[PDB]
Amino acid sequence: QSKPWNRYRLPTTLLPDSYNVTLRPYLTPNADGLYIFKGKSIVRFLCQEPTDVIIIHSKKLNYTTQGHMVVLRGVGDSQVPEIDRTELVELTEYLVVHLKGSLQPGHMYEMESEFQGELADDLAGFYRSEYMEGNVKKVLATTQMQSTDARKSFPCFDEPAMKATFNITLIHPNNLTALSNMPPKGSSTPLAEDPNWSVTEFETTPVMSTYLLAYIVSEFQSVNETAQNGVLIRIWARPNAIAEGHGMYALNVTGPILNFFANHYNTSYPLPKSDQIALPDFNAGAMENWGLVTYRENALLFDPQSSSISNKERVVTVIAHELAHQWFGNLVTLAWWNDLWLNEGFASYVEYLGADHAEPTWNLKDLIVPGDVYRVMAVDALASSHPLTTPAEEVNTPAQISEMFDSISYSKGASVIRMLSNFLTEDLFKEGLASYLHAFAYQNTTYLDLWEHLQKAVDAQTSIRLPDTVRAIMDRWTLQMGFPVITVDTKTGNISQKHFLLDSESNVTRSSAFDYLWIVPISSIKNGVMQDHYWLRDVSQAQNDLFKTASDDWVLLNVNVTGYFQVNYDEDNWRMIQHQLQTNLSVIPVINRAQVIYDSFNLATAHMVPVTLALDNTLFLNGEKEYMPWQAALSSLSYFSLMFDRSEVYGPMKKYLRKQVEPLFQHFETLTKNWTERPENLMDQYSEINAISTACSNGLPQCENLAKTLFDQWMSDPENNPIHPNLRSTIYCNAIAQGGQDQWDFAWGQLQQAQLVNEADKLRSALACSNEVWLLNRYLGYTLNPDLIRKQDATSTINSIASNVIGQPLAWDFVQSNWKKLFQDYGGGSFSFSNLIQGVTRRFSSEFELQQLEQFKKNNMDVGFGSGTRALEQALEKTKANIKWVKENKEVVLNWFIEHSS
Ligand SMILES: *[C@@H]1O[C@H](CO)[C@@H](O[C@@H]2O[C@H](CO)[C@@H](O[C@@H]3O[C@H](CO)[C@@H](O)[C@H](O)[C@H]3NC(C)=O)[C@H](O)[C@H]2NC(C)=O)[C@H](O)[C@H]1NC(C)=O
Ligand SMILES: *[C@@H]1O[C@H](CO)[C@@H](O[C@@H]2O[C@H](CO)[C@@H](O[C@@H]3O[C@H](CO)[C@@H](O)[C@H](O)[C@H]3NC(C)=O)[C@H](O)[C@H]2NC(C)=O)[C@H](O)[C@H]1NC(C)=O
Ligand SMILES: *[C@@H]1O[C@H](CO)[C@@H](O[C@@H]2O[C@H](CO)[C@@H](O[C@@H]3O[C@H](CO)[C@@H](O)[C@H](O)[C@H]3NC(C)=O)[C@H](O)[C@H]2NC(C)=O)[C@H](O)[C@H]1NC(C)=O
Ligand SMILES: *[C@@H]1O[C@H](CO)[C@@H](O[C@@H]2O[C@H](CO)[C@@H](O)[C@H](O)[C@H]2NC(C)=O)[C@H](O)[C@H]1NC(C)=O
Ligand SMILES: *[C@@H]1O[C@H](CO)[C@@H](O[C@@H]2O[C@H](CO)[C@@H](O)[C@H](O)[C@H]2NC(C)=O)[C@H](O)[C@H]1NC(C)=O
Ligand SMILES: *[C@@H]1O[C@H](CO)[C@@H](O[C@@H]2O[C@H](CO)[C@@H](O)[C@H](O)[C@H]2NC(C)=O)[C@H](O)[C@H]1NC(C)=O
Ligand SMILES: *[C@@H]1O[C@H](CO)[C@@H](O[C@@H]2O[C@H](CO)[C@@H](O)[C@H](O)[C@H]2NC(C)=O)[C@H](O)[C@H]1NC(C)=O
Ligand SMILES: *[C@@H]1O[C@H](CO)[C@@H](O[C@@H]2O[C@H](CO)[C@@H](O)[C@H](O)[C@H]2NC(C)=O)[C@H](O)[C@H]1NC(C)=O
Ligand SMILES: *[C@@H]1O[C@H](CO)[C@@H](O[C@@H]2O[C@H](CO)[C@@H](O)[C@H](O)[C@H]2NC(C)=O)[C@H](O)[C@H]1NC(C)=O
Ligand SMILES: *[C@@H]1O[C@H](CO)[C@@H](O)[C@H](O)[C@H]1NC(C)=O
Ligand SMILES: *[C@@H]1O[C@H](CO)[C@@H](O)[C@H](O)[C@H]1NC(C)=O
Ligand SMILES: [Zn+2]
Repeated sequence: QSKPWNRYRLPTTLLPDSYNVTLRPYLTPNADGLYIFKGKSIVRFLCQEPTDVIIIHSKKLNYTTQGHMVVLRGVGDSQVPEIDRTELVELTEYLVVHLKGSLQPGHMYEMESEFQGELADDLAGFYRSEYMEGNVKKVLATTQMQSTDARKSFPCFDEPAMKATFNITLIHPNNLTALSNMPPKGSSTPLAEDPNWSVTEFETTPVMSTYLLAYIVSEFQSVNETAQNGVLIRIWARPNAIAEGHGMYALNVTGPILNFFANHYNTSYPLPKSDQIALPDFNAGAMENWGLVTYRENALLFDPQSSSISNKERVVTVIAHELAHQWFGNLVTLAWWNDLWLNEGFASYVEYLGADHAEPTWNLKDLIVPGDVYRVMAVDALASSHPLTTPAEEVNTPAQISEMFDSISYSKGASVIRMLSNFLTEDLFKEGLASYLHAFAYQNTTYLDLWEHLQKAVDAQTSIRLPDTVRAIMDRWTLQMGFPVITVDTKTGNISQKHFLLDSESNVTRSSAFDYLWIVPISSIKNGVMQDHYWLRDVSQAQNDLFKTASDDWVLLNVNVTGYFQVNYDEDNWRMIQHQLQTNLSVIPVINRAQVIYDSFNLATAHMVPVTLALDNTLFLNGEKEYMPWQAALSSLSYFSLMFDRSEVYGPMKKYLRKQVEPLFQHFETLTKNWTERPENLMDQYSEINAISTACSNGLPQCENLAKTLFDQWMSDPENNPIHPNLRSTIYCNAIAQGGQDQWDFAWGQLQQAQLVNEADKLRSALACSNEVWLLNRYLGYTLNPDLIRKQDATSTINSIASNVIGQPLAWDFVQSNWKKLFQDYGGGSFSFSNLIQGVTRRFSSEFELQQLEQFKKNNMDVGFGSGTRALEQALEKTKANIKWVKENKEVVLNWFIEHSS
């Protein structure tokens, strides 16, 4: 029998009731340069089963408690056993209190400790964050408990189902502000031992999970709003950011998003206030701490002067995502990390709904298709994928827990939940959702609890009928990896399903309890008219007249790609769809105009259609005004550009794209009144951004003229940038491409004085668009200079240069030559060799290039590859795949482009 302190899961013998936690960050180092925090805690817990050991989590804490590492008392008149000894077991991250007798069922105990830890700049637990305000380096104290780091700040039963109330006190410099989950109890009071410090106590939290705790000590300031129901809403940021008004957009959307969710969830916002805080360089991006949500600055702040529309979209959706969790995830919590997909998947879906409420003219809900569905299908159409569900007993270590946070959990989770809501109808979905939240409020669940409540809503009505239970359907989508391609023969109306893999030669070795068969909801449109809904049962082949067509008719499946699958047709139906798109595109919903392109290119990759059929699906684009179908083409063709931009294929390709985009460019020229005013809504603005990008990068003279004119105008009046933030990346890039050192030196000067990260990013990237070899090489020479290029931006800048067809050999030589910088950057800055390697070798598609990559690997003697070890293996395998693809596709693609480039 293994000792419990050697098991990764806590015993169930003791359950926490409530905690007092007092934390005191020391924001001045101890002269050795060490920053620390001190703390004191008392946990009150209940004995469920007799035990003579207390096992609680503790990570990187030193104990200074008088006596043993803890003091143990009984609550009320309970007697307590004497402590035998306390020890720390580092591997399983435990503090272990061995007792001389047993705790008694039904009795409550209080365990007190005093401790300290490093306030490291490690983004884990209670940690420090350094940033600049003018000449002064500022340091604040903040938290990131997700997933298993609460125990790094104080000893606790650090599993999500072991919920408790928390009384947080911060002891901090008297001129700084202290924030936590709950409002402060009142005004701060001086610390008696040293009145330079103050003591801020916070109101008791609701019953909640340790991973959602937060506390922050900083100089930050806020913009505020009180909602009609009295809920205080604040956006916190650096005093300069607040003064510039960069917190305003977030403040604008927050109230409406909270209102949307209270109604959507049929549940009041469960806290007295909402704080959201913008942290400089918060690498986790965003964390849904209950009542105190943390964001990286560029995720929460918005500058109308320099920020593009895509920046606005990022802000409203990231906010909606975190706010979604304040009910789903925080109020009702998944019992264990193996079900992380339900929590993050749900938030990743409803972020679009919440954002749509704040910005109802934007059609934001559409963006889940490009943003999540087709994104995750790329990795879920591999033999190396994995099911959404993982047995709980396989998820034990903090590393195993962290592995839950991936593209499948977030984006496939979002995709399958959106499919579920769609086939149930939103009204029915919302009813089950409300029932689930009301039943499990302040408690924990598994995904089976949601299915059961959804089933209850299904069973309480008669309109929506399903081919099986909610659970049996969802099991097909959650217990096995991947997704089917649905193939229709419109001559007969025969319809089939099979596990879709991009590599037709791939061997799947992960077994499925269902033999990779799904129960598939199938909406369809025929001649532009919605048909009756259909369910494909767990069969390989079926037939229905819904999918049988006449010679002059067409059918199209999966309206708005609500279903998590791709669709193939017989060539005749494809041709009819193409005809419809050529003659009157308005008849096919915009999302399906994108689907036709997305799916066919994937099908070509899989050898289920010829590559020419996929290309034929781009032919209609010359008349397409809307964002998504163009985006689908551009995403699908980026690999073609990557493979062929140094070959004889490139000329006809550019010419074809010039032909396709010219009318869209012309359209926006008129609509925008000679480019003076942006289109109204988000999607049209996105379309303009892509149109100008496509036009300019493919050498459309009218676009080249625009870019030169705007940049020249800017150079003649630097303080007044005439280029709208939406277009800056293209205009900057094309203009630097056309020009020489005058444009380059001007943009470099602008970069060096850039106050805002998003503008600096645009400049760094555009500078890589120079067509002068000497300018690119001189630029490369700058990438390793911290005075000129931030370390964190080094590999990104090299990759941008590599992306330039001219910079490709320059960057590859630069990387090979300077690879002797691994023992300079691995302990001091992680650097990410993996990204660099992938970026620089991205183009490789010849045996000769493979031979070069093998030769570079032949420095195996010491130096190594660091964190990019076996990312080099991925590059070698990718090159082999590229060689095979180019050989198979070169002639066919060349001839298609020549044929269709006029
Ligand atoms: C977790 O923290 C809580 C907040 O500090 C503690 O509750 C507080 O306990 C204090 C006593 O330890 C009380 O303060 C005063 O104590 C003096 C003792 O001499 C009494 O005269 C007073 O009655 C009392 N002051 C007032 C204004 O009543 C606090 O009253 C009390 N605060 C509360 C209940 O909100 C918890 O004790 C602590 N938990 C554990 C297990 O230690
Ligand atoms: C938690 O306790 C740890 C173990 O006691 C502390 O880590 C130790 O810090 C010591 C002092 O800072 C280091 O020992 C030596 O200290 C002398 C005098 O300060 C120096 O001359 C030496 O350079 C130093 N030794 C070395 C090899 O550098 C220990 O290195 C170190 N022990 C470890 C890490 O196992 C923590 O500081 C303490 N943390 C907090 C937040 O209180
Ligand atoms: C947070 O919400 C605010 C209220 O809805 C928005 O405030 C609006 O800002 C607009 C842009 O600054 C203003 O529109 C126009 O501004 C120009 C330039 O100064 C003026 O010429 C126009 O008179 C003005 N109105 C027009 C063209 O109709 C709005 O006036 C203003 N609305 C209100 C009620 O004050 C904020 O924009 C918003 N913050 C962010 C970052 O989006
Ligand atoms: C955290 O603070 C709360 C609020 O003061 C404490 O809740 C009280 O707990 C005591 C002892 O169990 C009860 O007599 C009171 O009825 C509670 N008050 C309320 C409003 O719930 C809680 O005990 C504190 N936590 C700890 C660990 O001391
Ligand atoms: C809070 O008080 C501290 C200590 O007086 C201030 O920190 C100093 O700030 C000045 C800049 O004006 C620096 O020159 C010093 O080096 C800082 N001293 C220390 C010990 O850090 C701080 O500026 C005050 N902050 C606010 C918001 O009032
Ligand atoms: C949650 O939903 C319920 C049920 O729809 C809401 O109660 C209804 O409110 C409307 C509004 O006038 C009434 O017409 C219905 O008669 C109510 N139905 C019932 C059964 O009470 C309720 O207001 C919602 N609650 C929250 C907190 O959002
Ligand atoms: C995890 O969640 C379950 C609910 O899904 C909790 O069990 C419930 O506890 C409440 C409140 O004490 C009872 O009213 C219910 O009867 C329980 N339902 C059950 C057992 O199905 C459970 O307590 C939570 N786990 C922890 C450690 O708090
Ligand atoms: C469409 O499905 C039908 C029926 O499932 C297929 O017809 C069957 O084909 C096999 C081939 O040997 C015959 O043995 C059966 O007798 C046929 N069943 C009939 C006619 O009812 C048909 O081949 C399919 N058509 C396709 C895939 O184009
Ligand atoms: C397919 O998606 C489109 C959006 O791309 C849906 O059209 C929207 O529908 C709602 C409700 O009918 C309207 O409020 C919006 O104004 C519509 N927007 C546009 C641009 O048309 C359409 O309803 C979806 N089709 C199906 C069958 O669900
Ligand atoms: C897959 O299995 C087949 C034999 O069934 C074999 O020919 C092939 O080499 C295997 N691997 C790949 C990557 O195709
Ligand atoms: C094309 O179809 C749209 C949408 O169904 C319709 O409104 C329009 O009349 C049609 N236009 C033409 C030119 O056929
Ligand atoms: Zn989330």
